Amino acid sequence: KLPIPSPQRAFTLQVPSMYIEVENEVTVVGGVKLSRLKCNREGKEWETVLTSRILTAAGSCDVVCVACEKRMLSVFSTCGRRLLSPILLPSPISTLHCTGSYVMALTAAATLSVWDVHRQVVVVKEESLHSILAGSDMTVSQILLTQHGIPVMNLSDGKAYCFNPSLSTWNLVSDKQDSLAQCADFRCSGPLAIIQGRTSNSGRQAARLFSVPHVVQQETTLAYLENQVAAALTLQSSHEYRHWLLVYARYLVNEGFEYRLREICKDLLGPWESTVVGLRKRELLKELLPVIGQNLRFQRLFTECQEQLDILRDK
Amino acid sequence: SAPALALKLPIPSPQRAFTLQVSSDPSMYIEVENEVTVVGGVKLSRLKCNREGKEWETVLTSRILTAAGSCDVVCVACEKRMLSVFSTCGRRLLSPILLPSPISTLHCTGSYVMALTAAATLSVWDVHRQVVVVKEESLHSILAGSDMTVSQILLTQHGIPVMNLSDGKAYCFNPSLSTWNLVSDKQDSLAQCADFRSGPLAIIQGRTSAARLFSVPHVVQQETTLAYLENQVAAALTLQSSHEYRHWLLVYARYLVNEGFEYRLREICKDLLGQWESTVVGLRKRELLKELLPVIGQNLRFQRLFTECQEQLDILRD
Amino acid sequence: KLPIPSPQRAFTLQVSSDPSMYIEVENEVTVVGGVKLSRLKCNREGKEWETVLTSRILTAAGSCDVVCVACEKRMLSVFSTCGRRLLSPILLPSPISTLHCTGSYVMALTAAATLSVWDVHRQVVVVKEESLHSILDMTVSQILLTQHGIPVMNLSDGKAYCFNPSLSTWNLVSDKQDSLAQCADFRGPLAIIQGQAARLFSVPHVVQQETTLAYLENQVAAALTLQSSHEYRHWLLVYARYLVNEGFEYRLREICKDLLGWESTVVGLRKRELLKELLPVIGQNLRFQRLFTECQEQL
Repeated sequence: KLPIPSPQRAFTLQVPSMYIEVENEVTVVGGVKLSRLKCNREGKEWETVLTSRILTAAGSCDVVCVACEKRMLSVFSTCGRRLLSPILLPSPISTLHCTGSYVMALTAAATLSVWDVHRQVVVVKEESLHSILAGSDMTVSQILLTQHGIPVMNLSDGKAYCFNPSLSTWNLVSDKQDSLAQCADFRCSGPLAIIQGRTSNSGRQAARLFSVPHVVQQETTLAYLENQVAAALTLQSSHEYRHWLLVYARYLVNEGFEYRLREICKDLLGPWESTVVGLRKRELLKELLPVIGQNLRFQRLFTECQEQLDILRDK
Repeated sequence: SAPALALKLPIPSPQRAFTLQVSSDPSMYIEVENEVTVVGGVKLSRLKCNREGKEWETVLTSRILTAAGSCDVVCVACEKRMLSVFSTCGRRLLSPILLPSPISTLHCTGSYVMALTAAATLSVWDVHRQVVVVKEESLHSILAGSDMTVSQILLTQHGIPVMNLSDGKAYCFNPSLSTWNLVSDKQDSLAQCADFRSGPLAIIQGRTSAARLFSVPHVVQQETTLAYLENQVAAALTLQSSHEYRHWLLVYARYLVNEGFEYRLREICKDLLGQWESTVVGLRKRELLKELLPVIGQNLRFQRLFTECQEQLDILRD
Repeated sequence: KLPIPSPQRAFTLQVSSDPSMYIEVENEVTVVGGVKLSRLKCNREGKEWETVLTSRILTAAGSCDVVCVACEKRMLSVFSTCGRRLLSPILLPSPISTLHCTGSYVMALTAAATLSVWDVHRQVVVVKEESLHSILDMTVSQILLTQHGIPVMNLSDGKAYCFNPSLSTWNLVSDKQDSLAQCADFRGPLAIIQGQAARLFSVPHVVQQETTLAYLENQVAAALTLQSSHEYRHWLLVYARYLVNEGFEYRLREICKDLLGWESTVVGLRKRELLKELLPVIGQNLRFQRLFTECQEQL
């Protein structure tokens, strides 16, 4: 189970200062007991009434949402207009979280839902967290909801899983006890930085291992860098994806891994969806080409892309 | 550890024959005769369909338990948890669909087929587009705490299921949000105290056939009126009922203007005059905003906002 | 329920079949930092790539497009044909049992007999965690995986069910014991899954006509369910010729209306190129001259 917020006479909750006040069953109208939802944001205050008691609340710069007694979920605009019909959840609410126009409800049954209330679509449809934690005695130490409506569970053992909605999977994006980052020898703001944590302030070049042949450290470094690219992808973190894609590409250039390099260049050139995490794949290519060019070994690859880019410019 | 007892939806009994009036406007009768012959060891059941004196028929390889039909489709549910869907003139449209549990009831509206199973799951398919609309949603959430019944069941012309419960509550399933949504509630209705100036929502509510409050200050009646009208607008959107959405949005905007709800009507106008869909519920939003600006202009406090909206709108000569 | 592969020190598996594509796994070979590494190696034609993983590989699978591995702690990783990790490791809800890959389609069947299919090229799920308790009381047999990512399960009772991703359903596309094929009288993956009729002495001709109708309509719908495009063309036009020859006018007109115009394509073919191909079979019957005429609508 999960702790269910107990009924109260009234309460206040904070969240860019803005807060929520709730007063339950303050008045009666046509036989219907009313509960009040007040939102104090900057200078302006809005309010509204609901026909059942408010158990918990959450809000963002765009959205206020409220979990009420009869397993009901209501969502209101930045200025207090009801956005959606009340949502019946299959289990009593445990916690609510909002990020932008994304609303996340975690129920007492340990299931997790995420809606995009601006677009009026589900993002994460009732994902059990048993399916993650399994027979292991772990604990979801934290839970974050990104600006894309992507949930991330930081577990007690150092592993972080985030749900990919298009793949409909939980995906490992950090494992502090099996990280390859200290081994990784190659030439902060976003989500991936925050989840992994060692992104506090540590961009130090790593040392060559005295313990293993060079090829082992090369493969550890490859694997680490491809993990970072992949992870920024599943997290849909556009800026982090660009950063790691460029670092990885530089490493491929400097170590001479031609097949992986040509492969990503082909994928970024197309002949296919022209975008990844909302970036133009060919603009990403065009950003990599100078790095490719600084190594004479790839002069033809650099040239091929460049020429195939110019032909693309001439519609 | 299983419950000693768990209610289920009932499964139609095997019958040798039955007929069923499945059509109204184009009146349509369906006849079923089960296990009437054998070919190659395979026992066959017959399905017959009568529409306006024209008659088609076909055979199935298992007993037909129940059936439904519209102007567009006829579908049958059979033992071994199979569902088959046939065109208006009798052609099988899709492979037999394996249901997760035995059928209980079938409904059709246009090309939408809805199956409610013994396990109390609900499915809706658009057989014209051949896409699932509602994927095996448990009815447990809606039924827990009820009196074990559902008074009425609608499948709207956009394939949305609506459950009207005896306690006055109606829940519809929204396919995009993927939620059960409360779109009506006669007991907790704010409608009787709301003071302001054929569709699905109209049917679900008892409303197709207000006083000043003495006990509370005027602001409370305004807030109940606002909550009610927002509920109506949201309910119409959830039902994807376009005429009713436009109607309630227009009443709601008139109210916001009358009582001077500045920030709410600002928000609504910004949304209607725009990552932005030009459409809601199959309507051109800017057209609706144009249908507002009369009402908004009718008030002095919103002169600036009417001017700005007719401005950026008239900038559509470009 | 289903069996889990047991840990090994090393193993090899031929995966693809276009060239000899071999895969070699060496579990926990070296330690970088405190991290034990397992090696993944892939040989295809003359080319060898490799990479490391941080947990032990339990089984592998692959195709001309991808190699994927299932590891301990219920993890699933996917790599390009150059050894590049394509996706973050995927947490399976239950330990793996088997893996299949067809092109860029990856299918996991876990020990809890739940089945999943991902399109790793487009990065979308095809089949999201489908239990086989429902589709299975008989036991299972061969599991196929088509080139559009459709799962197909042949069961021990002769029935095959394939999972349509759009309808999100299990659909019956073959049933040997109840097959209407032996008695039907008319003159890709569906062939593979399924495997002149005498006239019947024991039933009236109308029963064999309806059985033949239902069989052909089943074949059309099964090809359309399997997304097998050439089999759909074939069976549509065999069925259409049965309709023409036997005089079933309303089914025929209906097919023409649909193919005329509304979605403009079917199973990746132009719905009007099909009307073009079956206008002449309509034309060889005098009774349907008007229909062959009424379809002369061009533009």
